[PDB]
Amino acid sequence: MKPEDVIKEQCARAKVVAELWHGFTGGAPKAALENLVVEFNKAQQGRCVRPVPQGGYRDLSTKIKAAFAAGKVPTMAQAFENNIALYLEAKALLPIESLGVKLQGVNLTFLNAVRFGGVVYGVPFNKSIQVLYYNKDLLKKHGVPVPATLEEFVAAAKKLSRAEGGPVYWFQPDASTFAYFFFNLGGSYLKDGKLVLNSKEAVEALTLLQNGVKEGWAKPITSGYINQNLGSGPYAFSVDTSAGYTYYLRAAKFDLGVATLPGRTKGQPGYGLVAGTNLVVFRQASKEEQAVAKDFLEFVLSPRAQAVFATATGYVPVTEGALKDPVYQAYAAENPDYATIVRQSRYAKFEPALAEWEQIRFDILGQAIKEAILNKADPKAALDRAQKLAEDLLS
Ligand SMILES: Nc1nc2c(ncn2[C@@H]2O[C@H](COP(=O)(O)O[C@H]3[C@@H](O)[C@H](n4ccc(=O)[nH]c4=O)O[C@@H]3CO)[C@H]3CC(O)(O)C[C@H]32)c(=O)[nH]1
Ligand SMILES: [Cl-]
Ligand SMILES: [Cl-]
Repeated sequence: MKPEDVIKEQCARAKVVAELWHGFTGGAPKAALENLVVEFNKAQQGRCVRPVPQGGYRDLSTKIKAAFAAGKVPTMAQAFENNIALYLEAKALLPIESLGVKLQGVNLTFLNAVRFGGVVYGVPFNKSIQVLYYNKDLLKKHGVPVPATLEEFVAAAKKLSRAEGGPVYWFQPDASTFAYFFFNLGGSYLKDGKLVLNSKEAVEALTLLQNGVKEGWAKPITSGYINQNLGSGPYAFSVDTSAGYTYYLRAAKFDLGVATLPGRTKGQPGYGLVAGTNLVVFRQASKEEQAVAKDFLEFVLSPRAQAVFATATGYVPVTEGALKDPVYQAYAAENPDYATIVRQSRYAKFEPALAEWEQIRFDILGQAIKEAILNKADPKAALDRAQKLAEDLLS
């Protein structure tokens, strides 16, 4: 009996069902969301949440776009910050605090990210940070310390690739990976409020990756997630979402390590890109459905719900009181990786929250990165094309 089976039956019996549209395709994130829901549904006399898998996150936002066209939104959905911006154009979203959800104790950063014109429109739910995954066996074999600096990391990847006869730094030629290099080379996406894709730090970041491929230390991963490609060739390092944790753990036929990101200097870890999603509540929802969402959101922000969800997945607990929860404490005591994810979460950058940012990051920025990495397009020429297509789109 799967938790989605148990939820179907809970909702079948319920007098009020609040649909939650999500983009977990499976693994620990889908399971942890459904187990959270099963528990919530059991505490409710005939009031239920129905999680509805919509595919991945981009399938989800396309489904929500169609639901606006059709004029039938769910009660709740996962949303990135740029998706929340796009939804506020449609005036589609309920202010969270007006629902009566108490947000004191939520990570102020995570709260900053969902705050539009001073009003909170989302609940931070499954917020991830990039971390450095590494092959502890391979570093130990060659006496290679975990790199604390970008310079050390490049050196370590060169040294290991030469030793193992293959590129040991594995990356997705995508916007998320580029963000790690761009941010830690001093890059910023907004220059006096203008979106800039082709800044000298963007060229530098894309040039570092393209050179890492040419020099034999970086391996572009073009089919599946990094964690789906493990076992094919020597692997030392990736920079990847904390949500990948359980997937790396299950796949890896080596002792997986997690470290904070290499930074400019030893004074501080690199910044990681914040990913994952916020829950939003749609205005179109009935008052009955809204009240279910209010109680579901208070439940999701409870220390225990956060502790269980975060330790199950490798998401970052969004509340102060989650770290004070004994279930969290007992996992952290046994597994140094949860502290390592939380500590990395102090060094956290966000992509722009422009309504068009989802199209830009995949169709424009993502494509330029692929052109440079996969087709050896000149990094500046690739990014200057991206900057023009973005400017066109935003005009
Ligand atoms: N649609 C849309 N997507 C966006 C936006 N900004 C960022 N992203 C995507 O957020 C994913 C990160 O969110 P996160 O919750 O940290 O991690 C995901 C999965 O990535 C990760 N995962 C899943 C399966 C697996 O085998 N391995 C694994 O690591 O687990 C989670 C749940 O599926 C990136 C990944 C991307 O999908 O390639 C593009 C990025 C946006 O604005 N819109
Ligand atoms: Cl699965
Ligand atoms: Cl992608």
